[PDB]
Amino acid sequence: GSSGSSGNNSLVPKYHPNFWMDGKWRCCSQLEKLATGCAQYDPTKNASKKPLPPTPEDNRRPLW
Ligand SMILES: [Zn+2]
Repeated sequence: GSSGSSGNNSLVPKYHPNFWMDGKWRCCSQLEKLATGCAQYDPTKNASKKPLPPTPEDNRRPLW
């Protein structure tokens, strides 16, 4: 028994820095009910840091 999984993203993780009114957003003013964030995330503006990515492996190989 357990729980906790992660998926993959397609487009930069945006957000709505404004509210939605008048059948349309205020920050982006989109025309979709599930309109995805418009403002792109912020690399600097944050309270966390991540190290550099690891290195890949060599040519494929069987599992025997
Ligand atoms: Zn927006």
